[PDB]
Amino acid sequence: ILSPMERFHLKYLYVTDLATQNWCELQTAYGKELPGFLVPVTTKEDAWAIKFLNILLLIPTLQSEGHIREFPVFGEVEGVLLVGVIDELHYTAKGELELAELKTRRRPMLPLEAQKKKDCFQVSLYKYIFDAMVQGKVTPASLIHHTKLCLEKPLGPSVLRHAQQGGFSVKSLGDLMELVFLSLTLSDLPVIDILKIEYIHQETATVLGTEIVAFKEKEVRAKVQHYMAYWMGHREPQGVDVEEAWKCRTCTYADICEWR
DNA sequence: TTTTTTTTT
Ligand code: SF4
Repeated sequence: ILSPMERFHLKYLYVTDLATQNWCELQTAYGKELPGFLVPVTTKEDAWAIKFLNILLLIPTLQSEGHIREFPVFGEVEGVLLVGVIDELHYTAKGELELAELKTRRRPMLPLEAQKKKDCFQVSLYKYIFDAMVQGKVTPASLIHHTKLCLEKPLGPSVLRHAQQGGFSVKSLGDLMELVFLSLTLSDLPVIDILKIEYIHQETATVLGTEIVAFKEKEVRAKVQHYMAYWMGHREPQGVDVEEAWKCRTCTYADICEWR
């Protein structure tokens, strides 16, 4: 009678949350039900204000220096707000906007095909959200409705300090959101042309493989439509296929999972 | 709710 978002008290979701769902949807569900395993700010209007201030600083950096790291992304995807952080964004020598996702491994082994499908899906989500932000499909009203940010509340001295040191003078969280929308959509920010995953050995720094994700919008949209169907409560969570039963060996919830 | 990172007889 209650959806998983309501039962787990989740106002939105993380990008990796849907990536774990590609690994095993039921394992992601148990991770939210039983969490016992798995700038100074004590409020959510400031925490989102800091995220906005970083966006307003990384947009001009990317458009001049041509290389930024830790770029926040957010947006509503089939009824659920999705939040994430892109690791790297830079312009190639040819002029393409590339997304670099570095994945370090302790053992020099090639990544499993099951691991790469989870990783290919994660960066595709990053592009799915990024393309929507820079094209005007992510509005401040869309953010308020899902996060329940109170714009009437003033931002604390923690943020106004971090803002005046950056040269910008914030008055309200509302004025900050309107500049973020304008800067994202009116600064010639192109779509992401290349999605590149790289697997690196932690010690020897050996390249364990390079993945250039073949992005297909209709395929990506279809999967999150299916994945969000669980979170909104329109279907029951599903475990791994019988072929991937080796995942249940290293799963924390193997001794309570009735799928197994 | 500050997102994610990384798996493994
Ligand atoms: S035991 Fe297997 S099916 Fe059950 S949650 Fe873990 S990985 Fe998924």
